[PDB]
Amino acid sequence: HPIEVVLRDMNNKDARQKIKDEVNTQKEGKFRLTIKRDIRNVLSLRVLVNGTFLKHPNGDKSLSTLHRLNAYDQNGGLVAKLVATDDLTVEDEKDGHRILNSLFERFDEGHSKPIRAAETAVGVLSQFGQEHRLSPE
Repeated sequence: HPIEVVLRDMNNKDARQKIKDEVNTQKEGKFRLTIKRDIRNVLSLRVLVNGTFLKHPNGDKSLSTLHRLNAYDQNGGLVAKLVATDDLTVEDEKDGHRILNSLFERFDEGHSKPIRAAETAVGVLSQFGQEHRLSPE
């Protein structure tokens, strides 16, 4: 029944990267966040996403399956990863918004550092009400 598309910001190798050294974790419903403990001098953030999206007849897109969200610091270091344990529906939207909030607040509580995202990620961040945090310039 659904028209699905697979949208990627990353190749398979980058998408399967694991975080180095000690980490913190957070669960919000289906979402599971893993974040580097030592995150001092993370000066900017870049968010990439691979996922399967449900195409809506009018053209809109909704994330049905998060494959992987990666967040990189200015040096290309993987400082955060977000995955999910099951397919996503509209009921997971509050869980998604909340855990992405947690991701960005850890790196930018002062709301000053530049945060950018690739094409797929942008749409996902928009869906979970986080696009306002971006500095695409």
